[PDB]
Amino acid sequence: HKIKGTVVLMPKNELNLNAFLGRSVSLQLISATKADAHGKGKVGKDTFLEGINTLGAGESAFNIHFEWDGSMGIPGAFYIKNYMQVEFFLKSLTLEAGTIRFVCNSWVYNTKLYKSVRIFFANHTYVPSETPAPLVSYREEELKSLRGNGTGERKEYDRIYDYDVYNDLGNPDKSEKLARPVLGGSSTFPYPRRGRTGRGPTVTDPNTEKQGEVFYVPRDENLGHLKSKDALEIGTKSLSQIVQPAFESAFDLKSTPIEFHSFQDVHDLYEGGIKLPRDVISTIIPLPVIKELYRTDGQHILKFPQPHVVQVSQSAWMTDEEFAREMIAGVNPCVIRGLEEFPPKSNLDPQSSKITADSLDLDGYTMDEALGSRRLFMLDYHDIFMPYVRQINQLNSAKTYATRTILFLREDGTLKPVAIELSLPHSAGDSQVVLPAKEGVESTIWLLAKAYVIVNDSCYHQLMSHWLNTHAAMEPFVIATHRHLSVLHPIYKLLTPHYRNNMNINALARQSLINANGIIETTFLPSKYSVEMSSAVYKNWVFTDQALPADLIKRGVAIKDPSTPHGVRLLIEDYPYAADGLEIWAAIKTWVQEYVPLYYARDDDVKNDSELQHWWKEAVEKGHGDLKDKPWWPKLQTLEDLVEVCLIIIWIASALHAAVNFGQYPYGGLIMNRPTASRRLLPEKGTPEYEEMINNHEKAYLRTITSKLPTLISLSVIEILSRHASDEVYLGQRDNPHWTSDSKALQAFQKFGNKLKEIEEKLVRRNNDPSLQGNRLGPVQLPYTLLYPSSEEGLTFRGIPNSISI
Ligand SMILES: [Fe+2]
Repeated sequence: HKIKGTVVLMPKNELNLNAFLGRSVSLQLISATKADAHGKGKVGKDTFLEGINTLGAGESAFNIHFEWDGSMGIPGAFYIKNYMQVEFFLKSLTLEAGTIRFVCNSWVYNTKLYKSVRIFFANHTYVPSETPAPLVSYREEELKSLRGNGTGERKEYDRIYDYDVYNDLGNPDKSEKLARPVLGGSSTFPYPRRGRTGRGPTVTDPNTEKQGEVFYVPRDENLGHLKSKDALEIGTKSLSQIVQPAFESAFDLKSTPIEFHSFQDVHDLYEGGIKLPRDVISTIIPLPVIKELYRTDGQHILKFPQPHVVQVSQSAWMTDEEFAREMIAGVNPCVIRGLEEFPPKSNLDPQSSKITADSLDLDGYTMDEALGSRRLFMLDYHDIFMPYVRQINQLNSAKTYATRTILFLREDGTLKPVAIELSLPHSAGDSQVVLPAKEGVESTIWLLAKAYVIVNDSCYHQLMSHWLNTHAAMEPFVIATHRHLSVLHPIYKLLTPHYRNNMNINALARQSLINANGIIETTFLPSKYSVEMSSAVYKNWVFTDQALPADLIKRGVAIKDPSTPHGVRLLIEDYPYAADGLEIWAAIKTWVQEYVPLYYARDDDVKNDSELQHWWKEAVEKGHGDLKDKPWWPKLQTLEDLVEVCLIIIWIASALHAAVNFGQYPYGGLIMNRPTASRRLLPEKGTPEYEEMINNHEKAYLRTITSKLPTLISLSVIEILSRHASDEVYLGQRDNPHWTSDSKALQAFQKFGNKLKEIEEKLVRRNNDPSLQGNRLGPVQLPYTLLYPSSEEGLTFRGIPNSISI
């Protein structure tokens, strides 16, 4: 006669319980088996919360009893109306006697604020052809509400997913100097689309979106947290708007020296800390996320945490071994390419390299031997940076070269830098090779030469490998998924855990990170040209090239070989990011390969899923629309396509992102190791800075790289980005153990979990293998743990999250 239920919810403040009783909250069950005259599932009576059930977290459970006779058949969904003033976070409904589970995880605002009453489905999984008849209209009804109208300013409670270009970064109403090009919607500046906010145009420019205090994301994209400290995405906003101006004020008032004077001054940051004015300390202390980034004395002194790279040797970062090793085991281990001819060539139109083969020490190999056995590699930033060097060098306190670095794979399997080329624009409106050296002024020039390269690499890492390739590239898929795949859909259930916190971090990023005068523009080399440079690189972005084996082959760091376990042979055998990544990759591929056939028996089934098709069509034609005409997009007409798309998406969102994200502070916490900017070119002979370079190599280095003030800001932001929130959900985990009722998916997913821990043991053995020390640890003695699946919270240099979450 009466079905027992239990509602779990969290009050807003966790992210009096009695106030939830009475006629505060009403649920109505919806039948999956018995329909009305129009074929829509029958709806029960308004049923209110009866009492508190006497779990974890800030969660509360409430009892409820539904009238449900045999005429009403089986419940498969429900309506909920919040009559209270304040929104709550709904976790679940559980119906007793099998038991019926509804995983909701959704904010529920006052009923008046919704156009349609909120609906939640049971945890059963269906492709469109398999939805219970009485749930067909409800399902498609919930999708259309999710897509919205494409108009209006989006409000806090809206759950409306739609696309727009990156036209909200510039702030021309404040200043024409803060105008930025629209990125997206043209061939000049192609770019992935982001989540629409509809704030409308600025006064001076109808193409640019006006500023807002809050950058909207659909409501359930903005996760709250039990612990305020875990809202790491918030830290970027407070950094830019509150902390940064406090730092700058500390420098105006002579309270700390404007520049670092020795390397020790930099080591002091994590040691004794830095002395700052009173009001500067009292500013950062109350900030819930920022306060976790430093230690304090209460009144004057702030200290950063000791970066992993310096934890054993404080100077090992300076070695050529470490410089080279970080290209395959560092923060940015995915840019190095095979070089299959000498000298290296450009794809521009003037630009060929001036490095000579004869000048290189290849450990006794000839150049022909090196090329023959594929032992020559390159970090090539020449073509990427040349088109921008003139403009960049026109900025103030910014000077860079377009750099190439030649690498030789030694017999022992380590990388050896053998040349750096530093090029300036050869258009007469205005180009040297540096060889390695251990001693003399030669060694100092080489060291500065290395610094310029890593300035090149830092920018490319932050903006391309990291920002563009993960955050930016992923958002359109998120949007398309909510727009077109029902919460019921198997592929929605597969992919959406890998979108956790993505649109959220990205919105706060557009607001404070990659905006005009934001963190990146005021700390990194290209300044106002930063974001647009990622647009130039997006022109060459290929979705299928993001698949790891494709990536490795494309870069000539691996060849295709069927005889090998993963079907590719590494040309650099102990390439830690690549060797470890292939395990994770393989681990993800098996899971997708097992999950997909559970729901699609043949190619037709993929072709015939109207949701999947509209999804992939919109993701490509709208979401990555500036590239919609490229021939490499998968057609999504077969089983094999579906598997590939899903696998690639899961790869980018979890492992790819983790490998390029969580080494930011561990390697870059020492600014000399990873400078984010260079301020002057090489000193010419007969100049005062030349003598300084002769007489004080440390000062010469510090005067070249990121200034002390922007270092403080840049050190703070990568520290935020490098931390694991205590409520992260890692690869091989789901936030709820009943994410689907399908026992085959559950079991398959559990096998995925087991394989990941097996792999972790394998990586532990790799790190502990003494013969692999050279690449896995190097002179910094820093075990390559960035692709360990598991981690605890904090700055761990390990752990693979499901999604791009920070
Ligand atoms: Fe990130």
